[PDB]
Amino acid sequence: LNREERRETIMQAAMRVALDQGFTGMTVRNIATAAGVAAGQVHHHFTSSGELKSQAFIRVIREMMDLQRLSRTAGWREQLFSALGSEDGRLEPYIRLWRQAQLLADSDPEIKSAYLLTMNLWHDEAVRIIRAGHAAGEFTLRDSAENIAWRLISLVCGLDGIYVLGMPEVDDAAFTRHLQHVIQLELFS
Amino acid sequence: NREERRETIMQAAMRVALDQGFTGMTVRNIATAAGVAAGQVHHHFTSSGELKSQAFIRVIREMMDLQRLSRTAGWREQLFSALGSEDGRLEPYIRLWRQAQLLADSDPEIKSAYLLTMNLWHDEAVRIIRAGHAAGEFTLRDSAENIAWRLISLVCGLDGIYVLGMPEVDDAAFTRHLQHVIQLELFS
Ligand SMILES: CN(C)c1ccc(C(=C2C=CC(=[N+](C)C)C=C2)c2ccccc2)cc1
Ligand SMILES: CN(C)c1ccc(C(=C2C=CC(=[N+](C)C)C=C2)c2ccccc2)cc1
Repeated sequence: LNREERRETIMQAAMRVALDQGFTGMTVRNIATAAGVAAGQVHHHFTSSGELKSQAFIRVIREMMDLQRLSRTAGWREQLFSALGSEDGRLEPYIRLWRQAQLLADSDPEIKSAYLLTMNLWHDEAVRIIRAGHAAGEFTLRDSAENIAWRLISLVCGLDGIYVLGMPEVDDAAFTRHLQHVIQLELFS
Repeated sequence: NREERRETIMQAAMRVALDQGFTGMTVRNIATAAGVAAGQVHHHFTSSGELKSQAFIRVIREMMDLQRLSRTAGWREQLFSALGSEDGRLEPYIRLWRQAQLLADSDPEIKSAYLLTMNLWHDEAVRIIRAGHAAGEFTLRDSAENIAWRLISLVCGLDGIYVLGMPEVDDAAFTRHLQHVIQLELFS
């Protein structure tokens, strides 16, 4: 195992620890355990535990973007709705982490940078889908795919920030309804 | 006396909230900003958290009172002003509100208050939407409540991205997006 592959195995272990315990639980001891190596090796391959935490978080969100993706043959409406509000049960720990990364972004510079980067990734996926569906003729763009993507992502972020508070008139069903509706308005004139 | 000193103490809490945020809302500083002894605030407010939360609610209520327009301007302008004004003087209010949304994750009292301010915001948006629909200016393809939730959600999200320093999401871009979604929601 060359150095890149040790760095990599440790990174993946850190991804599991992130999805199982969150940011608080990503101690070098738990990461070293999950990777099956001695802590000293984790310190030798990742000199900043903070940097390791952030990069692992980024990789987790990337994996979330790959897990939510549908087959190319699927309708473009369905694809976009998956990339924004997928109800797939496998995504729970990822979302739970992303949410956390938001909060800790207020008090941790590195986590804030990583969170911004993940927002850019989310946007990239949404734009990709909007462009493909536009070229296919299913979506109707009266604005650029970038702006539309930022507005949809904003809708999801706000509706989630309200969903977590426990308001009854905004529940899972309401969430999906709203997201589908804004998609209809933005791309099906 | 009874409610007037309570009101002066509340005004103190509000000023300290707009000036420093929740962290600086200590009874020792609030009492000084009110010109009273530190114990009287304990006479008037059982829990310090109760004071922080109630004063926050009052701050947001005042924000909404400042953002309400002359009732004769176009309904679109009233709604927008109720949603997304770019006035710098509001940033101390906005700041506080942001702070609240964060502390709601770790403080049930501030959580209750924050929920309450969100419902107030909602009630205002619904008011303007219904009034504009009656006036024939707004065209509703959905209930004013759902439209309100989607618009407020747009504002909250775009704010969350705006605070990160995203260059493509700045003041101007924010305005553009909000205007656009209003156009889609009420002018089909
Ligand atoms: C960090 N951040 C602001 C957020 C991050 C993610 C989410 C998500 C989500 C979508 C619908 C939900 N529903 C159905 C309640 C719950 C979460 C989500 C976003 C994209 C793809 C799949 C799920 C929301 C907010
Ligand atoms: C805590 N929370 C979810 C939020 C609290 C306040 C805001 C606001 C706002 C609107 C536009 C902005 N721009 C132009 C950057 C900045 C703040 C805002 C809300 C209502 C009236 C005026 C401004 C947004 C989110």
